[PDB]
Amino acid sequence: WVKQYDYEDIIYETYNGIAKITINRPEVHNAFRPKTVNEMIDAFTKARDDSNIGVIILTGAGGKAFCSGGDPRLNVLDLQRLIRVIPKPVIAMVAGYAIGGGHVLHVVCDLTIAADNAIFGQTGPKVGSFDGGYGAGYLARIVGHKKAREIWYLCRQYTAQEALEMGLVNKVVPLEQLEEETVKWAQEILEKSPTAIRFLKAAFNADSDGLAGIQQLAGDATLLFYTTEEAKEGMRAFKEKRKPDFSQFPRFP
Amino acid sequence: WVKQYDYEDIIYETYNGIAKITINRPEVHNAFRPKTVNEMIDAFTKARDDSNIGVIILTGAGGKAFCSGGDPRLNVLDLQRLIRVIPKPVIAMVAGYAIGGGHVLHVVCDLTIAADNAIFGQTGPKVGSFDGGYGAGYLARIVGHKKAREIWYLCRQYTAQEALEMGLVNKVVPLEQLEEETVKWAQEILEKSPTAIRFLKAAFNADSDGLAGIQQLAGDATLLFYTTEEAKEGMRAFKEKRKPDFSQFPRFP
Amino acid sequence: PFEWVKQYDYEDIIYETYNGIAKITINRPEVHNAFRPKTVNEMIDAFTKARDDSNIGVIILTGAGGKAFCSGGLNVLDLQRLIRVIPKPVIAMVAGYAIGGGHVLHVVCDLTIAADNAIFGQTGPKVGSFDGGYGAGYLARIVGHKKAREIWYLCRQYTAQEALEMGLVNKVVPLEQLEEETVKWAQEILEKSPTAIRFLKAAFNADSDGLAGIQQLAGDATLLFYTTEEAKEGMRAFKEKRKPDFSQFPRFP
Repeated sequence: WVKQYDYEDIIYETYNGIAKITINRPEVHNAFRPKTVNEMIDAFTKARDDSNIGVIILTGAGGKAFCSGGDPRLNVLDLQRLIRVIPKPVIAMVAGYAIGGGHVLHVVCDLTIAADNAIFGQTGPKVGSFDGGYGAGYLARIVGHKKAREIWYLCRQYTAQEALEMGLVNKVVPLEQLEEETVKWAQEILEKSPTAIRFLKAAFNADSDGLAGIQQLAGDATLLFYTTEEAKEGMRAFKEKRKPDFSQFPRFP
Repeated sequence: WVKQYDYEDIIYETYNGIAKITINRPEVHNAFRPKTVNEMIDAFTKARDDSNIGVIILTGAGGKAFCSGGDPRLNVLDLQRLIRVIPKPVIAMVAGYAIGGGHVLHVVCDLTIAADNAIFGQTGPKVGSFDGGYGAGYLARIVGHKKAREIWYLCRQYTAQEALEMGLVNKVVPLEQLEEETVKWAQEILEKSPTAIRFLKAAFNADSDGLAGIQQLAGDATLLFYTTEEAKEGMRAFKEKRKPDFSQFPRFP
Repeated sequence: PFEWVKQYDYEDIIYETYNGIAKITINRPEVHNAFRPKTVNEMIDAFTKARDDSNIGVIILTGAGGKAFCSGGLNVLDLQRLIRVIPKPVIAMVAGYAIGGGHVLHVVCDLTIAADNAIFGQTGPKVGSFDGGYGAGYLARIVGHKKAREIWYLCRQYTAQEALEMGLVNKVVPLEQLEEETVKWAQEILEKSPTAIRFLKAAFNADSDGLAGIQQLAGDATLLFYTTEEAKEGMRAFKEKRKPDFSQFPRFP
């Protein structure tokens, strides 16, 4: 990993197309405060524009904590949306605690790889808080409504195996092989058509986000369209102060 | 448990913040007729209005039947909606049969704790009936479309263990421990912030019910708003006949 | 046992009927039952034939050999919609490979019965393509977003047992008993109300297809309504050049 920029509350490194973002607050079990969130925003954005990065990993430094949520601007919501809009798969690498806002964060990541020591759960109803956005509805679109309501109403803790069984995480491995497996998964992704991946991610987002999700799927198509010759004719003619000729191009039943 | 009002087909009892509504027709496996549904709507309404009650348990009497379903009018549909709109978590405590209309009832309940003798399944297609509302789509949002379509199309019966494995119920325990476990889960919820829970339940309902769901979520936000200094300024400035002063209060944002 | 009656003449497929059951077999084992425009067109035709045959109440889709259901390839998009609009349950009988477009086909079928040798998976981002329609959102509505995004991003293969465990298929049995089991399930559906079934299937589709799903659900309501005295009066009165009298029919709440 090559430490790429200089952050305070987190760490940003890269390697062979993979970008890893690490919350670094083991003292408070990698909890997040307004500042550390803003840094994650900047970092993801950095990875977003970096055409050499095709996959992103999110993890905690502790070794026994991924994130435990936060310590009065609700900027994590902005990060949740960002993680979903980035046209690149985001893998949450979970070790130890993934609680509260921290659990919602691993939830919105495309995939989650957990160490056998990982602990999952919400805390809101206990400490006077709640995430009724992706934290509720999207979670229910992963584990189903009975389990999602259980998770929020009782605020119990769930081990990796429990998480795996309910479809909350994609895989569980010993703590010592966590990053090894995660990088393995990241590389497999780096071998696929990047455009085919961004389109599917958008399609998955459109599944639950109405027009917001359609803006993403339709947006990507607009991007791809500007690539075609047909599209070129459009702005070419505009510049040439003439009427464009699309008949030159084909249709498709 | 302390019994209060006098219902004929059901029993209403409360205990340290828990309201337990019991369908009392063991001779027909706690199947429901218009009368018993009307009373359940009444009882659920009483539990709704009791500021001491925070969780509601729904169950059947006698050990081998939660509810066998319906014995014109289809008032259970009104009950399903009430169950979902009440700001308090409702737990289906299933012992034995939860069939047909009865199965949909345990389904719309937030959580379900089942005894090892519990039997699950739909019967509509067999007996000339069907529930394509929460009975279909919502069931699919718990067990998945493949499993949900299987349940309705073949109308087979499922064990408690099979129900657990597909995510249909939250927990399974021997018949002798059912109520203790259910009460235990209820008390755990009773230790949480009532407002946190109602907002979470509304958000979950908003995930699948469009505007009807948003009305619940937005409505709670209004109730909450009425508790602020900002809103009261408007109410009083509407009682004092003077242009309200809102710049007085902060922006978050 | 079962003697299928081949009923037409197709090049890439085979259409046979037993007794209430229609079976459509992709017959291009040389390319692991991969489909080309023609085989898709032939499937559209065959499914349409099963749709109009009032003696068919269930449909089976399968691959010719015992090592492939379909291995994949747009007009297949029309097929997907057809399989869903047809008011009869469709059962994918999977032996061997169910990959790429072939995996989506089994996915959209109401139920899936797989042989222990069945293999499932997507190959979109590997072979240059993707299915962001039912291929993504609907799959997510079966196995959850975490798993669905995993299936598409890594394009790995999944055994019959792994597909069962994640709710992707309904049942798994030894290769030699595949049809026997499938037919068994089909005959169970056949003894159910055809009308109750079509309404539930329509309701399931309405769960995720907005106005398109509602068109199907309302459409069946319309069809039913036509066989009522109330409706016939409106018709009769129109033919008799007189104003209708619906007062002779009961209101209901």
